[PDB]
Amino acid sequence: TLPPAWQPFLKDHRISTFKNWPFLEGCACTPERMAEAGFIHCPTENEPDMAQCFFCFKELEGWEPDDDPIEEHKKHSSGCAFLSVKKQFEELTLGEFLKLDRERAKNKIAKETNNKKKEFEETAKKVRRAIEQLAA
Amino acid sequence: LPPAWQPFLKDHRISTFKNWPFLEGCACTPERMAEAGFIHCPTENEPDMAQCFFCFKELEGWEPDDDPIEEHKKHSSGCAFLSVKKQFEELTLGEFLKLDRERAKNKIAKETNNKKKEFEETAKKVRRAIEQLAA
Ligand SMILES: [Zn+2]
Ligand SMILES: [Zn+2]
Repeated sequence: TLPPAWQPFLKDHRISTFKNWPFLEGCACTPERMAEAGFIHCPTENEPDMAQCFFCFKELEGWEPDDDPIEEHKKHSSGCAFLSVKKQFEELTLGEFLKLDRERAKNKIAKETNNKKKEFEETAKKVRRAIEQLAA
Repeated sequence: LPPAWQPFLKDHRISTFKNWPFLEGCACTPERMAEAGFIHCPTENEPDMAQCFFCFKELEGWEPDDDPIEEHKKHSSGCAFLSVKKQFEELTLGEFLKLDRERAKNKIAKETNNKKKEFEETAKKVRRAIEQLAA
């Protein structure tokens, strides 16, 4: 077993998050194929095909049986470092690895910022709207 | 980096030498004694006691001139650590996992041995006491 906050780094871990995933045998975007691509299942009650790259925290919905999780990812997140990582886990130098666990945590933080933002703008729109209704 | 893999790190091994009656001037310095896997596990009757983080051998009676690597090789020859030539960070995740797998083995080995000694001790106290009854 490895320290919990590092499992995501481990494919079989990822695979294991897809529970009740629907695109299975025959589909191009099976849990397995999602996993080699970096996704983890984050099903919302209102978003049950919700999945994100454990590294570059991008989320994605709208999965069709024909969807290649890889080229999808390079489309919507071209600058994910994971994607340039061509070595299995154990084949990496703790150096190489500790460096990536560094982008991840940085990337993570940059996503919680562009999220606090998006939640600020949202609240502004409602303050604005509300003012206009009180000016008529 | 978690809290069970730290031992694996020189800096953390040094971080463990609290007192350590031996410093500048000595050859048995905290740096050289952590560069051989030691961690300071001081006590009342053992304020200078060290230990391998890997093999677990415990060693007392240190003197300024004592070369920790040597004391280590000549008190534990079967310690994968001593053969580890690469810097932590230049280790493969795989290799690193193999060492950790061996480390936990030795820890088992060591507590098993303890349980034997503890069991035999009791065996003697019990035998003796019973013998005395047949008299
Ligand atoms: Zn990604
Ligand atoms: Zn050792």
